Amino acid sequence: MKIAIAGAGAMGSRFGLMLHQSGNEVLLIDGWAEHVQQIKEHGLQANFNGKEVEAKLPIVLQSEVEKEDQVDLIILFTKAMQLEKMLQDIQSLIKKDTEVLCLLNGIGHEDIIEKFVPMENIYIGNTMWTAGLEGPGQVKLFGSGSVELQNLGDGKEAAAKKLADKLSESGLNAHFSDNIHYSIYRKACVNGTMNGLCTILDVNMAELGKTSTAHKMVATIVNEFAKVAAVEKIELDVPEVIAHCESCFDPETIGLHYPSMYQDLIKNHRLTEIDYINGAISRKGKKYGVATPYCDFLTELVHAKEDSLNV
Amino acid sequence: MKIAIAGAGAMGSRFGLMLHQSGNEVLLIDGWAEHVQQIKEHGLQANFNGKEVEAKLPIVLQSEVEKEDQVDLIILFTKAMQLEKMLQDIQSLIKKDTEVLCLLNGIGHEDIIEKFVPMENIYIGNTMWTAGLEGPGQVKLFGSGSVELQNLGDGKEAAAKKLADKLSESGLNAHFSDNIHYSIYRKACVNGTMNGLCTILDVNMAELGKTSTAHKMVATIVNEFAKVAAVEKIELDVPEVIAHCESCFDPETIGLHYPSMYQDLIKNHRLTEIDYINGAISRKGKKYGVATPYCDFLTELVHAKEDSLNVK
Repeated sequence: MKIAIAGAGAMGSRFGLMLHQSGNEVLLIDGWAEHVQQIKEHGLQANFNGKEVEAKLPIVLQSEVEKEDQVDLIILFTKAMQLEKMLQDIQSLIKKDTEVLCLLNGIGHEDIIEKFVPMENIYIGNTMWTAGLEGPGQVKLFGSGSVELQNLGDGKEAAAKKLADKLSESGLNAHFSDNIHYSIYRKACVNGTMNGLCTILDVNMAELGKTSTAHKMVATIVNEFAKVAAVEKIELDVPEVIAHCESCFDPETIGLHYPSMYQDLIKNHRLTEIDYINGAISRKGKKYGVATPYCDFLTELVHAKEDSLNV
Repeated sequence: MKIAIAGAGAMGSRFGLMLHQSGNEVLLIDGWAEHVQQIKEHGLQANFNGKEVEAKLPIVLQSEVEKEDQVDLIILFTKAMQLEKMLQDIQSLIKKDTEVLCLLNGIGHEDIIEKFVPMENIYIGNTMWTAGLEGPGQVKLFGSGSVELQNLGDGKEAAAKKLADKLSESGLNAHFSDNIHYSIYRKACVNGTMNGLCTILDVNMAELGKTSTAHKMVATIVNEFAKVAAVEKIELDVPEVIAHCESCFDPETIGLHYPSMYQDLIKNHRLTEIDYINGAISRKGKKYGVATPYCDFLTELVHAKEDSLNVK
């Protein structure tokens, strides 16, 4: 395969390195100029379990994707809010049969991706590998992991299984799963409850859990996610998903943490990903005729809070 | 009339005194023990206009009404959060034909009151009188004022007009108005938007108005109020009511002010009246089969914020 790695951070660098080592033709694409320049001049340097390895991986600044060959596969490691811009910047690499594998754990990315490749050529996945970015052009590659992925498109299960096999040839331990839609929805329920509620109430997850109405608010939101998912033939186990959301309240695990959205807005004074979480459910709700008032309101509140902080 | 004044604070004391002077039989009911005892021993003392007057008004602690005669009329001067308890405590004074006049400026009180008297006997009003409570059993009463009131039960306009006449005989300058119920809903829309949103977002009203979504949030909430009001035969002009809510955003007038709910919770670390504003709309919504998710959620959020501040 000719593969483009759209987002050459720690995980993209792992995938790019592993795929390159097995004889694939890889292009790294990244927005961090010092990262790009270091890798151009000296290759990607990695501590791999833990041997010092180098690889001269092709790399381009995402804004300078002019002359490169078109690719068979794009693997996406770009945050939701940067995804459409990345795709716009790299669209010259897309040929008719180019497949896209998303490893972004979020809902509705397909709708952006669909503008650039047909649904039949889009695959969604989760990665359980770890990776660390030590400095520009410098990665440390931890230990063990796996990839699970699924076709979007209808009738593309066989194609998804070949894609998995191909990634597995590079040691990525990839597998087909028909459970990826489900797991993305389940994770989004956590992201659609803890993030917005903590951000608006100014509490960590444990303190949210100590409130008298947290269970009601979480349950109501999860039911909205589930109504929308049911339209897409995904039947969430609502009680389990609610319990999974509420497991974040445990101060012994992650409860004392303030969630990523709180870090973005309250700490970093940056715009939140709310439109890609509760907003995505609101958008589907409008399309499907499904009421999502808590997702609507929470989204509206978080935007108001952003505005109030001049973010 | 035999009249009970349920809440003998400054305004209740004015009404009680004025009603007494004109030959009505009045019973004051209050929860402030020192207030009750002072009036028992020395009567109610008032600086009227501005003569030092007194009246040996019957008065009972609210939990101690079992010796008293049943009454023809109860006039309520009790805050929302104390209303159901007051009614529970005084319910032995209620006979079949007892009328209740609420001078609490809020929405949904009728649903609490309805547990004790039928809707046909409930009246709602506003008072524009002033009154000051100087100390236990001591009031100062100055200047002029008026009362406007309305029947809640169908076909009770004539009864409301007589009630107004009766209060006017005691100098209270009372009048029937058919616009009280509407104006109470319109005011509650303001109280159901500015209060909760400012409290949760930590903003004054002007800062709320500067946000991109304030209009949507206000509009959605007002529509919930209006859907519930329509079931009760009150047809709000939604665009006007929305504009009225949004007039609070003006920094040149009231915008720089933090609303009362924000003062209660964020400043005074006290429980809010949220259950008697958005909560009242949520309760009616459940009863009427009308979805009120923003009122539900805002109520839930304000309670969570109370809890997070250890206000419980």
